[PDB]
Amino acid sequence: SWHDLYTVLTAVIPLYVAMILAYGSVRWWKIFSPDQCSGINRFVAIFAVPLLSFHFISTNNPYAMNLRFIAADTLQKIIMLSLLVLWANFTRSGSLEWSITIFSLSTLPNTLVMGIPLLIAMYGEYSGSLMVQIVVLQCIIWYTLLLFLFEFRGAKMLIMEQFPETAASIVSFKVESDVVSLDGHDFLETDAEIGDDGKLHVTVRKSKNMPPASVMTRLILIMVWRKLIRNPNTYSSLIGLIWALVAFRWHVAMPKIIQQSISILSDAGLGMAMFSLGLFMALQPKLIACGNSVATFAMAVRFLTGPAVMAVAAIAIGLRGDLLRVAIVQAALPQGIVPFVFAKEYNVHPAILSTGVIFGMLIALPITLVYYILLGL
Amino acid sequence: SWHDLYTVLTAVIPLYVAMILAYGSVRWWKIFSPDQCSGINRFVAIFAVPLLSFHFISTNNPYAMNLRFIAADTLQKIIMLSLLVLWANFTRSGSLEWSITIFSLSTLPNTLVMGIPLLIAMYGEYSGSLMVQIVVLQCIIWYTLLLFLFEFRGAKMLIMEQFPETAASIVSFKVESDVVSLDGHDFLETDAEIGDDGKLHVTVRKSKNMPPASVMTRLILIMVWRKLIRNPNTYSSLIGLIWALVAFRWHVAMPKIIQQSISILSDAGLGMAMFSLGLFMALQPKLIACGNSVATFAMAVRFLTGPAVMAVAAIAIGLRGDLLRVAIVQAALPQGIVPFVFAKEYNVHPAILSTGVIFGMLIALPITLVYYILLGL
Ligand SMILES: O=C(O)c1ccccc1C(=O)Nc1cccc2ccccc12
Ligand SMILES: O=C(O)c1ccccc1C(=O)Nc1cccc2ccccc12
Repeated sequence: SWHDLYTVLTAVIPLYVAMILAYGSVRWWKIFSPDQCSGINRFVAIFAVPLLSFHFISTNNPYAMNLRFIAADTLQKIIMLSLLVLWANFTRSGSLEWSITIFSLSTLPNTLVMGIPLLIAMYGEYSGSLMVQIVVLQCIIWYTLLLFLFEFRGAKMLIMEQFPETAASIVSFKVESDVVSLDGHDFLETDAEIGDDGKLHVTVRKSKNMPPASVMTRLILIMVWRKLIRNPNTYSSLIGLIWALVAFRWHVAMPKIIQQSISILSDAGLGMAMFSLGLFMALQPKLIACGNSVATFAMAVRFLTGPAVMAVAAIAIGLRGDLLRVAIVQAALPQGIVPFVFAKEYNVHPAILSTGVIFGMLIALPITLVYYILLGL
Repeated sequence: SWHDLYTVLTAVIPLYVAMILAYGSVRWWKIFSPDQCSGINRFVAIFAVPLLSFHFISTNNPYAMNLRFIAADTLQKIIMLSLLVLWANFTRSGSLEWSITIFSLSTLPNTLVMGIPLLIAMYGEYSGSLMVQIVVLQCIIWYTLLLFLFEFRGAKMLIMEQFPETAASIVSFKVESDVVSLDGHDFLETDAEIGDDGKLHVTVRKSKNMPPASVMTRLILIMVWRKLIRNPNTYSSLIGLIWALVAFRWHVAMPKIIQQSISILSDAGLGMAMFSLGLFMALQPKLIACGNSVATFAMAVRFLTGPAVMAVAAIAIGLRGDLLRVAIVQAALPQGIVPFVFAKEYNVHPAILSTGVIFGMLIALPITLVYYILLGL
């Protein structure tokens, strides 16, 4: 039908209009400097997106979630992680960094900003509720798992670099409150002291055998905790979830004054997010960075494997009707911004993630419309 | 009543919440740098406020304006300008810069951003329509008159500095397209050539007798035109007015796609404007700049003379009922941002205007509520 296509275009075009206004402001008319661009982008990340997340999560009933949809979204990632573990351990070509990159490319799309409007336009509001559930699960669990993997990689690198042979003896790790992460952008001294028992205790402070799993688990937990409490999305998600539980349990309503105080800043969310994406597009040198073959492989993964694995998982679970179409089209979305931020922070194939986010945002309208049409027959 | 006070507080508090969030981000938690602050502020000025103006103006019917309200708002400024001309010409203590500053302090409040919500909360939506009419008149006429006065001052200064004695002979001025203003921040050479007729022609190019009024008028018109076409508010106001005329004449409706493309960026307007005001508050060194006595005089002017002159003009015109209260409370609003921008640009008592905007924004809630209560009896 043509009315459906017009409705999808009406929903989706203004986001691209904002994106291209930002792109032209930086590129054609030169209205903003790189520092002003960074200021706008930091405002977006700190305030606008987290408040949008609080607005969406705090309004969705957590007692009425769909269990089969959650199970399918979980089984996709379980399948991918099982395949990646098999490949990484039983194939000499395997590696942890490529496993993380493939998992992010194939499992974690942009769901909050453009997913909800696009899916509401395509299928209705209940699709918006399903996308909100997906957002909650990504924010609480899978982003946390990404933090765990990145911190484990950093800790392994530090331990190998510092204690090539003594890594088996160490039993205790002490991290001073100054340290906040193990990205490798800080000068991390590592003192070693011999205890009365004859073992070695380690203190990591800001300036091939591994230790037993217990001390590694303790260290990873400490560092994940330290990064988790400095994350605006953590507070937004947790406070929104707790408020939703209390409100839908006791039917409590927020006072109008607090609600308006939140809304006045939440209303800028979608527009400022699209503007920030346009700024990111304008700041980079080339629209394609990784290259022709690598970009082709990344796009193929994102737009075929994710949908295919989702199809297999959804058929195995027993999804049918329009839930299956929603799941597939959601899996065919462009790649999310949070994994791209993590790739920047830890420098793990950031160019592929950049190509994903930007180029897939550009080409998702035709690809997603093709999925819509083929599934709609 | 207490319900009315609660409603006004509900309408007004979230603006202050956004302002204080920006203030704390810059001052207490140090989230933004001065350059990032400038980027956010420039985004606000270029995009958010102009699109908010287009949204408000393009939706207000220009065939149903109130003529007595317009006449009262015009007569206030006519009275003030007559008094200032008398004082400036017939008193040795008079001056043009002080006349401009007093006119701005006593006539031109912040009407677009906080005036419309506050007045709608106090009196209803029709008050919002009246405030929209006031916004239109300020944007088209009085801001243009301020530009004329500032450019006349700049031209007089340039002519006196360059041609102390020959200013009477010159008959023709040529300004090269490179020049855009006469603020004094540019190195403006002034070539003089003798014509065959024996008169002197002048070319002002980027690097006590006045000339006849005709050449001065021509020069002022050229420069006012050059600054008028580089002003986002000019385009927003003119296009909104033309669209409103056409739409309310032929009942044409904008297509949903264009309307949403505008709205996605207009929705950030009020919140980003309050955030920018908070940033301006945080960036300055002292909340009071001009001093105790000068600040007292400026506040007294803003919050007593404007209301008093408006009362006299509204009684003379014949305003009664609630229109009179609306006019007085509108006159008691804090000082507008555009005259403050002009004072920055031309360096004409900018500190007094800064105190006006910021401190009056802080203290307008009690003062304006006092006006509300006293008029409400
Ligand atoms: O990665 C995502 O897109 C995502 C998915 C589900 C829930 C939240 C997010 C999320 O934080 N987005 C963003 C974070 C920071 C900056 C962003 C700028 C633009 C768009 C999304 C952003
Ligand atoms: O001066 C005013 O407040 C005004 C009055 C009527 C119509 C428009 C305006 C106006 O452009 N405001 C502003 C311009 C530029 C930046 C601003 C930032 C914050 C608030 C208002 C702003």
